[PDB]
Amino acid sequence: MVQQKVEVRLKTGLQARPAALFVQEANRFTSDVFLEKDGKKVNAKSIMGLMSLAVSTGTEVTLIAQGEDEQEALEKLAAYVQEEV
Amino acid sequence: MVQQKVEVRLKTGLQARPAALFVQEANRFTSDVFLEKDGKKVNAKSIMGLMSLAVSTGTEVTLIAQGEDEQEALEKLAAYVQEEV
Repeated sequence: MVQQKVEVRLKTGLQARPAALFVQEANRFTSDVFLEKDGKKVNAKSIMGLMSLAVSTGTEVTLIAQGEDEQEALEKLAAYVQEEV
Repeated sequence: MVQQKVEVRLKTGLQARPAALFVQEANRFTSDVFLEKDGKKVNAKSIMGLMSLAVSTGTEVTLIAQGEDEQEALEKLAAYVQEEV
């Protein structure tokens, strides 16, 4: 019989489900999505593109949308990425 | 054409793959696994048990193993949960 306390350190990030919705909102777009962070860059709104890299608490991402349908960018992606209540 | 910077806030935690390995290591056990955190408690090493709740950076978990095969608890789970290099 034994018992000792420990700490957590496992990986941390956005599962594969959230990333699926990320593109869904853009699905109603018509411009172009581009996420730039830590000098790194991904194809755009690709699912595997994000799931490939990783982020942390406090981090940030540069969302760029050029066009008219860019609405979903500021409208949805902004409110969504902000988990507004 | 538009373009504005933003910040990340999406959810954060251990995907469903890591949790699958958590039990794998215990699969070679024979005692009992119990994780207690934030007064909360899960069946034990259940996959859906953890995926159900959530954790954060700096957080901790109380791993309890009572028995002889408790080796995997201190041996593997400790080194694993510590992501030792």
